[PDB]
Amino acid sequence: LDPATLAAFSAAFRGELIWPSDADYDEARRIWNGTIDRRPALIARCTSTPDVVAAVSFARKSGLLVAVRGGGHSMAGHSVCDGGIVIDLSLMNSIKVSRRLRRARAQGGCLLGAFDTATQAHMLATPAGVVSHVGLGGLVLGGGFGWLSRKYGLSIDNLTSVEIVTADGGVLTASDTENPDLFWAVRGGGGNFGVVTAFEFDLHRVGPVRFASTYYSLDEGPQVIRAWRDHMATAPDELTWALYLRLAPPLPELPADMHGKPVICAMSCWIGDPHEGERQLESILHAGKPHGLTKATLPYRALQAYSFPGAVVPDRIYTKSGYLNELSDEATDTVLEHAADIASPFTQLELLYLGGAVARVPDDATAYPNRQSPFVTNLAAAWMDPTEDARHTAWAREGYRALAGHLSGGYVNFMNPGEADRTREAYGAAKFERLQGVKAKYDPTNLFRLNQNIPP
Amino acid sequence: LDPATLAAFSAAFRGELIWPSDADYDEARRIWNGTIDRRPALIARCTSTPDVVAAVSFARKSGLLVAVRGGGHSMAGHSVCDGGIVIDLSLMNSIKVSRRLRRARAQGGCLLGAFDTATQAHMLATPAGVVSHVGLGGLVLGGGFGWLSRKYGLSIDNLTSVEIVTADGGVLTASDTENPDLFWAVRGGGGNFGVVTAFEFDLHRVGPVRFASTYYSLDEGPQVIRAWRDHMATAPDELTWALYLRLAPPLPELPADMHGKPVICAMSCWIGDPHEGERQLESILHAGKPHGLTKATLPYRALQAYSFPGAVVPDRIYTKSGYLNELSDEATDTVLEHAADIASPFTQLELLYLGGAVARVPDDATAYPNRQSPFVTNLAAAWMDPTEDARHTAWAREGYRALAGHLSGGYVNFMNPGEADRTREAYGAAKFERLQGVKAKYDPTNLFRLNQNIPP
Ligand SMILES: Cc1cc2nc3c(=O)[nH]c(=O)nc-3n(C[C@H](O)[C@H](O)[C@H](O)COP(=O)(O)OP(=O)(O)OC[C@H]3O[C@@H](n4cnc5c(N)ncnc54)[C@H](O)[C@@H]3O)c2cc1C
Ligand SMILES: Cc1cc2nc3c(=O)[nH]c(=O)nc-3n(C[C@H](O)[C@H](O)[C@H](O)COP(=O)(O)OP(=O)(O)OC[C@H]3O[C@@H](n4cnc5c(N)ncnc54)[C@H](O)[C@@H]3O)c2cc1C
Repeated sequence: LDPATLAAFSAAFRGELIWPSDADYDEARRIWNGTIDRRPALIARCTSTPDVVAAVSFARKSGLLVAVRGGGHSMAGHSVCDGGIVIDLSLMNSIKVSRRLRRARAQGGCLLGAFDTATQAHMLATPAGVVSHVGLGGLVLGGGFGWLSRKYGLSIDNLTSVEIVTADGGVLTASDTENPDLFWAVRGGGGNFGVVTAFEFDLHRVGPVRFASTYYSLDEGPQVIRAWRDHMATAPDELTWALYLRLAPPLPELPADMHGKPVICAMSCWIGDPHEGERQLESILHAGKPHGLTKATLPYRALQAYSFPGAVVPDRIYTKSGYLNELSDEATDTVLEHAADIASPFTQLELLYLGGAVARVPDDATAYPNRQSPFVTNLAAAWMDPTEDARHTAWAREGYRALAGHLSGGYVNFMNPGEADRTREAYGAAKFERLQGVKAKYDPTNLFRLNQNIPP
Repeated sequence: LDPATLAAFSAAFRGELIWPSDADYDEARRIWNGTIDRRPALIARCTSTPDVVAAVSFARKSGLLVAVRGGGHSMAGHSVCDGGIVIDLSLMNSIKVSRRLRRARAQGGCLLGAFDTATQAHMLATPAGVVSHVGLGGLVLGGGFGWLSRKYGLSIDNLTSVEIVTADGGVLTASDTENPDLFWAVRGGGGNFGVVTAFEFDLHRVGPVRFASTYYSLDEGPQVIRAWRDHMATAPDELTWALYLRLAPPLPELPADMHGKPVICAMSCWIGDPHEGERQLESILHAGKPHGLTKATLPYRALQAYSFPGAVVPDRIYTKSGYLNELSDEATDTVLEHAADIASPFTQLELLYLGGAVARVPDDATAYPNRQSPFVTNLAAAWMDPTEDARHTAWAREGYRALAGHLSGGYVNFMNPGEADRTREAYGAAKFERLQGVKAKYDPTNLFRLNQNIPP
């Protein structure tokens, strides 16, 4: 590197630098997808927006390929690079909540659990993903969905402004009143337009949530999935119900004869009055025989921290995903036949139903595509042993292929390292064209290309 | 304020200053105990250790009364002052976790749920309090106990070093090998010796936790509290079992006829294998008839997020607490007599059993007193209506006095605003004297006196 350039970086940088020789280098460069093993030239742990400014500008002048890291959960491995710089936001974790204004201002490196802890100090919340240690940054920039989404929308449907550092080092505010073209693009366009150092969200009062998790035997799979698909077509916004087909975890609530066998783990909640919730959940828990039933009245923060049963983080993952407009009987039989071949205790075949308030937002209103498709299937393979990569990767590949005709589009935040080419078909032609024009305005040199990338 | 010393402050202070004419002043000056209404001259939202140094020194030079604020949970109201400065740490929220080294380094403004989210990304944890939005800062400096304490000790029992800003403006590292007199005092001595900007903890692997919560009618109070007291005297460290006497919350798992009436809310968990946990919890769940039983196998992050049933944060509080070396049958009847007179649905009469690993640490190894007293009673009054302060305060006051023959010592972190006199009783003569000598060395002018104060 150039001494003078690096020294100008060091003169403006207040964060922490991790070099390949430093003690923590090997752990700092690991991301959630362990199949991604890469060695950056430098890890820049920023602690402020001026730190990001200095890091972006240093990267530009130095020609270092830029990775940006929030929570490290990229299913494509985007938050680490070979030979470049990781602009690592993990220390920018602050959240300021106004109870009176039902507002949260959160830094671009927050984990979901930090954000939910801060809003719930005032019994407030806003939609985000279901696993606490996911990063707010990548999740929100891709759109963001979870337990609160049928009632309150995607994360981006509650976003009111961002602070963002663009490729030329400038700092912008983007909102409905200021740079609205950029504000449109960051609501679903990924890290393509710069590093978001602060997000501002509208919040909602969310008291205790009635919640249930239970497991159905695979021989009752047909009636259970068909009951789910039929019920969610007309369900009220307050009800959320998701199916996770997986090997049953060896938990005392489950009969021993089911441990390790494929099952349907059904999780549901009611966002609203808990007594109504209990009535609503009891009315959907008995499409099959509920094994291992857990019912609770939870603070929202505890609902957020619940997923997933077993509380084990896999080392290695591979995902294939898409949306469905309908879940046909043939699609259902295919889901069931492939779930019966799950071989790792960490793998799940996920069936999610969105719709509700997500679908009421006009498709043109944000960069997020596929609001009118209520079904999401995620073949989320996950395992420990690197010698088993091919066996678990094949499971997700063949399940996807056996479903592919029924699938449309794709969530950019469930893309795997090999799906750089699914970008156009994920956004659709109109959105992709609009994204490209924003990119030419704000990142014409494509300095930010470790993402589901939109070339200028 | 002399313009010179202020102008210096701003050249070195990279954080956010809030002044009394600013719109966000009223909200920024509120703390969890809403009975505390104070107007500081300045709120300084620090964002880094250099920010804290600048604020401390500015407050020293300017002669301003110093309040330090982590999570804002001081039951005595210490984290806001009239006419002084608030060194507010809430934006200093970052945590670095090493999975391999089982280490967490957390900034001094962290909330517990942010810390637990970060450690649980790796299936690790270390003891802390039971409500997610409490600050790590004030909790750890007083000792810190919760669900993991019977297995792994107080928070301070897993603390391996701090970075601290002393009253002269200096930055120090204190550990078992570097300034160990200071390290002893900060492990239980509160904010008396300076502002801790980073805490380093040893972590533990904590997988899924079998957990139960249930409610017993006061009709069965005697047999239930006696079973608890007898069982806990010889229980393994892995069992934690606490009683919360309260009005039953209006939740659907409870019969409506019980809503609003005094009950015993018993919460229990097993830190270890969940199949053993299920066997052990069933062994302690039927000393009376359990109502509204919830049993679940939870990730530790969700157990942390669970307390307390109802998910209500009160506006106004008043606490009286102490330790017990024994809970007689007589004491049990008094507790029950006073619990029957609970008025607010947010008040709890808490009966905790510590012991286990907390008691195996030698008394003199930290500044935390009363390790050998296994019982804690906390008369935790909590309510909303500011015209009702006197009736709820009286319940707590009179309940404490009626148990005065059984109660000794006191946790510094449960003291109320009028308990500045309890400090010697709490620490005991010996510990108090040693603390004064560390105080004479490190804060000889008592710049940090908004705490359970140890004069030098
Ligand atoms: C276990 C698990 C559970 C999940 N659950 C859900 C769920 O319930 N709902 C859901 O919608 N998604 C969910 N996701 C997907 C998640 O939205 C994506 O993995 C997302 O990219 C994670 O963001 P991150 O910051 O953790 O990832 P990173 O790998 O840090 O970043 C992801 C991408 O965003 C960019 N980026 C991150 N932060 C910023 C920033 N501040 N500014 C600019 N660019 C940024 C990176 O450069 C990269 O392109 C889950 C993922 C995992 C692994
Ligand atoms: C709802 C609730 C639940 C609780 N549960 C538990 C529990 O399960 N276990 C338990 O042990 N305690 C518990 N507590 C008590 C808690 O430990 C004390 O209230 C503690 O002082 C709170 O710390 P804080 O940073 O949130 O408070 P603050 O009001 O911000 O600070 C309290 C004291 O610590 C000082 N201080 C705070 N941070 C720092 C720092 N970084 N450096 C120096 N001084 C600092 C302040 O000056 C002050 O004297 C609970 C409290 C509440 C209100």
